[PDB]
Amino acid sequence: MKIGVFDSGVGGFSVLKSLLKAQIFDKIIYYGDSARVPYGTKDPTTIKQFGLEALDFFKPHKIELLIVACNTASALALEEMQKHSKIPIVGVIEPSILAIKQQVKDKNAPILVLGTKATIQSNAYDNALKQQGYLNVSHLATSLFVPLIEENILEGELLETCMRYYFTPLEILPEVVILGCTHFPLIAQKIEGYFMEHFALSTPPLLIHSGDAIVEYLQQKYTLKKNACTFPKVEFHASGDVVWLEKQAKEWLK
Amino acid sequence: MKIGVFDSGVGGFSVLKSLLKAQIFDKIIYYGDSARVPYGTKDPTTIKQFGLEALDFFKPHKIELLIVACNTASALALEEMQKHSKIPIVGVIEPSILAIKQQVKDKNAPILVLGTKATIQSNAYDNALKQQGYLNVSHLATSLFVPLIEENILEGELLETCMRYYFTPLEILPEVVILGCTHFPLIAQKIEGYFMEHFALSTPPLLIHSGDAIVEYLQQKYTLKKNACTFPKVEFHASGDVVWLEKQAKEWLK
Ligand SMILES: N[C@H](CCC(=O)O)C(=O)O
Ligand SMILES: N[C@H](CCC(=O)O)C(=O)O
Repeated sequence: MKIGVFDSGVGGFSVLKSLLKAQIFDKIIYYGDSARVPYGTKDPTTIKQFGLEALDFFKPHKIELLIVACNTASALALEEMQKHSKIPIVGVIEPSILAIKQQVKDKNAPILVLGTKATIQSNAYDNALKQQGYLNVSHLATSLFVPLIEENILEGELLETCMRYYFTPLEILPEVVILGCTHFPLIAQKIEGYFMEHFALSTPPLLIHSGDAIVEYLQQKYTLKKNACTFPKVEFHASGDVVWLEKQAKEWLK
Repeated sequence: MKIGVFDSGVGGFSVLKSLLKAQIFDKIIYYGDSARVPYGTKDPTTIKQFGLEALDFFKPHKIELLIVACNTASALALEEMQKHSKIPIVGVIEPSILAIKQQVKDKNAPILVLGTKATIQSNAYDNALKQQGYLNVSHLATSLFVPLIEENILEGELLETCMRYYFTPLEILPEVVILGCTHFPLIAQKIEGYFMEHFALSTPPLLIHSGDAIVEYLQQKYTLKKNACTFPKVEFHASGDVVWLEKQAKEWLK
């Protein structure tokens, strides 16, 4: 299939990375809305409209499946996009719920959901987890991780202080942490290192990566063999400067 | 007299606050492009197009003067906006140069410009300063101040760590710090405090507030009577959820 990948900006490169490593698709058209990014600090009406405009972008490109790599667009706009599309649209929330069902059999394990403000206020993850019977779920909007990560603050005292800022109030020590944002895989080890240090743990909590979860969902749903497509055609498109977005792709994808 | 104030979002309330305090205008139409904020991390082509589109927003409003409160749009889009406009457009860069001309007679005084990445990259402040003979000029993009301030992080260790991140390499004590971004007034005293601590001063550098500069500039250019309009009509418009933007106004204007 010819696939589209939509994100608000460059964050979706963490999903594209998972897709590319799996070698499942031969043609991928990436579109990042880099003129208007971030979505996570904005309101549901604005985001829903952005999702619908992403469909208009892809319509002339005759894609067969659209991945919404953005957890924020997945949380707020996916249902409206799906109603307006004749092709399947797969977001990054449900695949992570499926991944949890498969990897977390104890329905009382403390799960911590991390995302943008918009993602967390939508309760998309809370509702879906409760529907599957999970009972011990906390959510946390770690808004400032996004701009720190885009400024390449992936280590150091600034990142640690920002983690302290958001994590210190936590009541429950999570056993599972959902990276419900495109950006957060880039600090996954730091988040693991946080909870091991400040809680004297031997093993980190289990982290759920949205890109890895959607690869697995897509392999199951569409019966897609891995390592089948070694030299895919990948095209990059952007609402802001595409050269800027391609330079970021080089960094995020290598 | 009926004016417009244009900003990427809510940062422009720092300028509106200055305008209201002066009580010189009767009718103010504020427009924040809150669907697309920020501008500071984006590219010149995009920002220029955002500026031209702002002119379209104000057409039905019959304004007689447009203030570009945004330092980023001022640095990148002002000239094109002015070329396409039948009304005067006033940005926040030139009024701050005038404030320096008037307050800083020693042309060798060291000046530090703070702003978004786009503002600093444009060199608009350095070029304007050179035009008046100020050649001892340094500049620093302090990108993360914008999202910190929008998250209401105006004090405490997270802000101090962020200031340390940007300021620790500074070796030249500035005599003047230009707050070349709508948001930076909300942490002005913290910036003053930092320099006093870091350079061991008994008195901080002089800070140039963009909003106060443009008010003074406008008072001189149009010979407006301060404290004339005590009960102005103020309208808020936004590309995102205007209720969200008005709520922020309440906080910023208090
Ligand atoms: N792509 C977004 C993060 C950046 C944004 O806020 O737009 C997400 O996955 O939530
Ligand atoms: N209003 C912008 C700050 C926020 C943004 O980057 O849009 C400025 O004055 O530079």
